[PDB]
Amino acid sequence: SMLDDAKARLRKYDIGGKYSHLPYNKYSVLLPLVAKEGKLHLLFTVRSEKLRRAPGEVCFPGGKRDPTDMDDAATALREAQEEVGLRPHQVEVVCCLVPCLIDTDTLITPFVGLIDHNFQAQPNPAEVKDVFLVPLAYFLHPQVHDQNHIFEYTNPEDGVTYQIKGMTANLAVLVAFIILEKKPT
Ligand SMILES: *CC(=O)NC1(c2ccc3c(c2)OCCO3)CCCC1
Repeated sequence: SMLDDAKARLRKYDIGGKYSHLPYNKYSVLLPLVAKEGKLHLLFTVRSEKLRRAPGEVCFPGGKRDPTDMDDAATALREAQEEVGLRPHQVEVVCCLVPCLIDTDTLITPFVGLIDHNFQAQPNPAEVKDVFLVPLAYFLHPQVHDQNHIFEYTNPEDGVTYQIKGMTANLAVLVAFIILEKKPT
């Protein structure tokens, strides 16, 4: 199946807990895969302007680990629930991808999760100004604009254009390569 295939691909890139104990300022993000109209999509947020970290940016759901979190995956899930209403039972965490080192003292750990088809986003306006989907295939042939490289994605449902950049754009490309490379049509 499309989903069994995607999960099988993703598991080959799982680093698991290999980097999880290192003494960093720790953040997790959830890369949420959603199947619609027979294709995979990634779910993104636009962060509220009110935030301290990345205000107004296109980001995956996520945030800073807190003492309650059993592990780095729990961080991702807690933060996704708080931001977009995603409950734990609505997500299957498939793997942990390469972590992203920033600012010399920070480690961001990305988790890919498959999202239940009955999930409907409920954007929390204190955290998120918008929640949107991009087809995963877009990241193989993106519309690039140079400021460094920025992707522009125009939702054909409404004509709205989103700018995706930095680590968020880099992860979206990685996931697209992992899942979509070398497939029969
Ligand atoms: C867009 C994005 O990834 N936002 C998050 C983020 C985490 C950590 C840092 C930054 C953004 O910005 C600068 C360095 O630290 C928000 C919370 C999870 C990811």
